[PDB]
Amino acid sequence: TGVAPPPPGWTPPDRTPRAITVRRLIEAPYRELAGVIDPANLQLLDVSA
Amino acid sequence: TGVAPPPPGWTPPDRTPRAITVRRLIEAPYRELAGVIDPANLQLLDVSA
Repeated sequence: TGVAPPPPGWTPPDRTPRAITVRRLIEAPYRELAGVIDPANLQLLDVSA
Repeated sequence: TGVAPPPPGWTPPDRTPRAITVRRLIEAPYRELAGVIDPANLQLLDVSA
């Protein structure tokens, strides 16, 4: 025959999870602990926490 | 007639909740309270808790 069938099917999504390339680790300063931890528990926190 | 109709219908699931036969009550030791209660509130807990 002359005609040919082209690819178009469903084109499944390519989820295939990849590893994260951009990232970072940090230490939480007192600013967040002040606003996310209640005073009663915060005051008992030692300086080395 | 000669042939007879057999039971098969839908066979509904028998959920019909039953009472629990095996069970127990216990007192939580300090091990779990240490890991589930923050130090600030834990330190204020009396010995009789």
